[PDB]
Amino acid sequence: SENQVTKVKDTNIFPYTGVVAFKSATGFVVGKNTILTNKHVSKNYKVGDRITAHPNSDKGNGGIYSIKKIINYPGKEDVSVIQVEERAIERGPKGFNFNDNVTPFKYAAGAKAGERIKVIGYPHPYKNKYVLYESTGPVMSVEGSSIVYSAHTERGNSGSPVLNSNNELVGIHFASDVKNDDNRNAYGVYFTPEIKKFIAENIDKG
Ligand code: NA
Repeated sequence: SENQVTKVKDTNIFPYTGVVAFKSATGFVVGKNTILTNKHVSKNYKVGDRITAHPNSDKGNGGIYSIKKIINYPGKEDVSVIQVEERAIERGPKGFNFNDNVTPFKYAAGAKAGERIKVIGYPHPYKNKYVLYESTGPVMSVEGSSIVYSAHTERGNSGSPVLNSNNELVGIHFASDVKNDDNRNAYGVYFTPEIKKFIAENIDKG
């Protein structure tokens, strides 16, 4: 089957440099000192909790950062903006500045049923290891703030970016059908104008 799930060997190149890890799920960078995740992920975390930038399976990462603010979208969609303190609590390879160690994504022009997407995140938490995966499959439908795709995802993928074939952002993963078969739908939030505005409003001003 051409819908594949594979481990990402090196996480220090684009697009993996846009992805972050919480203790047990995923997020991704949207702007200066600012990450996007799901509300069902951010509910587990508080001010002072830590996130790790694109950790690899061999103790390497882009630094460890402290949460400074959590802003939950007041609408129904499963979207949460998290701001971090700019200076790392564990230096990244490109220095202490969060923004020097990570890369935000460009929004795609849109998405259509049938196109290939890629969900990038940490599907399963491990004792003292982070294992980044990429999972591919087709878009099934796009309607309003919903994007549905048939790519394998697990619990830890909550908050993962959903990218098109050219690494442009089409959605944020939040849920999946629990069925055992391969013809299983996964669900993301599609970036409608009011969700894009909410995110833009809540990027750290500096
Ligand atoms: Na979590």
